[PDB]
Amino acid sequence: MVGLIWAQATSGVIGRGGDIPWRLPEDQAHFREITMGHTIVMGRRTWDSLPAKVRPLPGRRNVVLSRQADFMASGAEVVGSLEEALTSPETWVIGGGQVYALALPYATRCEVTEVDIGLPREAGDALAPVLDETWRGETGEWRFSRSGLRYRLYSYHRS
Amino acid sequence: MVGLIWAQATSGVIGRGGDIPWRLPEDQAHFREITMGHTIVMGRRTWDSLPAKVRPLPGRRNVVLSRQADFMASGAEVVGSLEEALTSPETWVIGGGQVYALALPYATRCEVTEVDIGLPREAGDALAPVLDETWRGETGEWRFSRSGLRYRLYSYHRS
Ligand SMILES: NC(=O)C1=CN([C@@H]2O[C@H](COP(=O)(O)OP(=O)(O)OC[C@H]3O[C@@H](n4cnc5c(N)ncnc54)[C@H](OP(=O)(O)O)[C@@H]3O)[C@@H](O)[C@H]2O)C=CC1
Ligand SMILES: NC(=O)C1=CN([C@@H]2O[C@H](COP(=O)(O)OP(=O)(O)OC[C@H]3O[C@@H](n4cnc5c(N)ncnc54)[C@H](OP(=O)(O)O)[C@@H]3O)[C@@H](O)[C@H]2O)C=CC1
Ligand SMILES: COC(=O)c1ccc(-c2nc(N)nc(N)c2C#CC2CC2)cc1
Ligand SMILES: COC(=O)c1ccc(-c2nc(N)nc(N)c2C#CC2CC2)cc1
Ligand SMILES: [Co+2]
Ligand SMILES: [Co+2]
Repeated sequence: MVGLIWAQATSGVIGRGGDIPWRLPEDQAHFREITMGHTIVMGRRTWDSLPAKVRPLPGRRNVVLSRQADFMASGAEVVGSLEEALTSPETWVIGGGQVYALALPYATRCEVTEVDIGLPREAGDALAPVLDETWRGETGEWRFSRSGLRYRLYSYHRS
Repeated sequence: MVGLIWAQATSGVIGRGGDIPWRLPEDQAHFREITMGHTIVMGRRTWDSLPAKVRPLPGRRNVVLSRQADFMASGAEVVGSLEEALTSPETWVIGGGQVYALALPYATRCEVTEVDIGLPREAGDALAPVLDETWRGETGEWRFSRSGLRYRLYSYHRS
């Protein structure tokens, strides 16, 4: 099983300047729970976005996508194509914008956190993929974070 | 991944007299979306609750738990232990109360339809399993069924 997990503002922005322009702790917990134990796949830039003291993510099979055949990620597997990374019974593609688009045709589930911030899209922003109607998606309600930001969860599936 | 999917009253009742004191088409669609294509594991009583006109459920691997080594379920596999059914990548335990409690230690997901029906428990009822605190759950909106009862969906998850 290949799943996609991401947090987005309403506008679809997921990343900017190698960072995530917000802090929503509830989403981090949600992310940790859904990924823990399983294989996680990320783009090389997203691997670069993590301080060395926080990578690899504990308890998961860290895999990095890069087209550099020689690229080292200390503590993760480096593959040159998704299917080399997808190897895994349950695999979760954890970002970023480039990888999500590459993987979506192989995914059956998308776990979406939507953050109620008016964050407009700027050139070079990383974006969430847009999910059509073939994704049956079950809408949560607008929860209130201890960070101060309104948020809600979506669970998408297509058979 | 071992999943549990069930519909319950607010009281925890899931079956009574070998069947279900409600019918929500919205919940049937929800069920088919989550189970379609995968292995479904059901107790023999639940298999008996399906007309032969409706079983096996199309497009899924139908598995029945029974202690009768000769029990015959036309269109399904009959297994005498639960671990036998777990060979497929995604397995959904679809009832009833006995099999739910047998499967809970293998489960990381629970897809719950909660029906707003004042249905007090009585002896003989089948019951939804009890979820300890290791289960975190995303509560849904009270939706409106065309049957006239409100409902809402839960997804419980644990690593
Ligand atoms: N909000 C969220 O939920 C998340 C947000 N983010 C944010 O996303 C942003 C980065 O995302 P993005 O900018 O899209 O960069 P990515 O994280 O998408 O990684 C892009 C890299 O992936 C590799 N790659 C892409 N396609 C392929 C392929 N077909 N085969 C092999 N390797 C490939 C390349 O590595 P190389 O250059 O080595 O070839 C490319 O540089 C950051 O700001 C980060 O914080 C990240 C994760 C989650
Ligand atoms: N609302 C919902 O979402 C659902 C409700 N239901 C309802 O639940 C009720 C049935 O649930 P329940 O009454 O608990 O009966 P079950 O559906 O749990 O089937 C029980 C049967 O499973 C087999 N079984 C149980 N434990 C084992 C074991 N350890 N090893 C091997 N075989 C085993 C036995 O088959 P044998 O006797 O042949 O050994 C037993 O009779 C019905 O009312 C049904 O409609 C059903 C599904 C979903
Ligand atoms: C301090 O902020 C955090 O620690 C934090 C922020 C966001 C997420 C998150 N959340 C959802 N829903 N999907 C995702 N793919 C990610 C991610 C990620 C990556 C690290 C590579 C997790 C943790
Ligand atoms: C005409 O439709 C129906 O009779 C009907 C549709 C759906 C369910 C249902 N619903 C949720 N949420 N979980 C479940 N495990 C099940 C189940 C079951 C099975 C007996 C096979 C029940 C009955
Ligand atoms: Co599915
Ligand atoms: Co999991």
